[PDB]
Amino acid sequence: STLPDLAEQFAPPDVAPPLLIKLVEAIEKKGLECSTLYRTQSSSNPAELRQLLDCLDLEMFDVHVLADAFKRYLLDLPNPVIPVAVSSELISLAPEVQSSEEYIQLLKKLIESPSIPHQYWLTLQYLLKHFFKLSQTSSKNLLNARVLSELFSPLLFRFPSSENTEHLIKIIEILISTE
Amino acid sequence: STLPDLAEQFAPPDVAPPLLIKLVEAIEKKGLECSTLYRTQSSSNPAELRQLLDCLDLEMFDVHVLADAFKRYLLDLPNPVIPVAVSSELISLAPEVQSSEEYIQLLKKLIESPSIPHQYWLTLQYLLKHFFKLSQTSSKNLLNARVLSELFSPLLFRFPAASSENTEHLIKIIEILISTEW
Repeated sequence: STLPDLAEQFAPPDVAPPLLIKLVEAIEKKGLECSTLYRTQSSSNPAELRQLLDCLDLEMFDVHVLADAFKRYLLDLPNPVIPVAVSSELISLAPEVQSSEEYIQLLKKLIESPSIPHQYWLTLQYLLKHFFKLSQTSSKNLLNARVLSELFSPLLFRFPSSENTEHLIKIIEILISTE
Repeated sequence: STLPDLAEQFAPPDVAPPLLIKLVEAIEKKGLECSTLYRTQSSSNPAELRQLLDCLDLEMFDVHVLADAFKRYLLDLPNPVIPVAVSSELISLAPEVQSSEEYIQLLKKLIESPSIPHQYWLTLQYLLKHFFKLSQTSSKNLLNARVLSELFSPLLFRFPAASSENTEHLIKIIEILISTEW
């Protein structure tokens, strides 16, 4: 697993990692209306998917393989899209905080910290925009913000169930809806 | 006071921050043989030097202003080229770690940590290449690797520490890394 850090894959003024852009654009070209997108088991194994995340046009691949490589990419980032410091803070507040708007404002403040490269928040925004675009054909693909949040929150936060973890999933659900 | 983190200023396959490349190339074009390069102050103050670290072609500036803006850049980085995580570990090493080679081996392992983006080590290497190129016209500019390490180690590490046999060891590895570039 040689996937570089998000901060090593691109820098401002680019808006997202180029590999993630290739994946997302190919998936939206081929899979926007697919009623099992991102919910189907992997026909390929991790080693083969990793091969794909090095090398040529991603439209040539089966869309269910692209969706798996997308998941593989989020799992192989050496640090997750939402860093563990951020997750740890949000989780340790949950008995005491319940306001979703407060968690959301705090997620933005934590992830835009000077100690965290801006690439992390830029990537999260690119992901949220993808997830939101999927949710606009949810009558066909069955992916609304809530389902997208249950699928991807564990890959974004990198967590394997309290009222806490539920609060993280709800944050992502609201963040997808309000784009 | 602005200046983004090294890891936001560029990314692989670029080898260094674009602003730092402009500074180093202009300084080497105009000052390679200058016998007081980096050892004299210019008239400009930090606010004026920071002003320069935004806007023209840097070859237009006085070479002593460029040299001061270089120092200003290393000082205004939100984290130093060699992060405090790395310095804290290197300073904690025992006298039984007598070995310059071991200090260097530990610097490389710690700075290439997954917690530290590759941009930090890449910038350090770009700087070492500059310093090495300076030490090769030492017969004219009077700079050897050891003096370049005494001048720039406090800017690369940015570390308040009493002058110990540890800090002597940090100055020493920078000295060695400058010489062993080519």
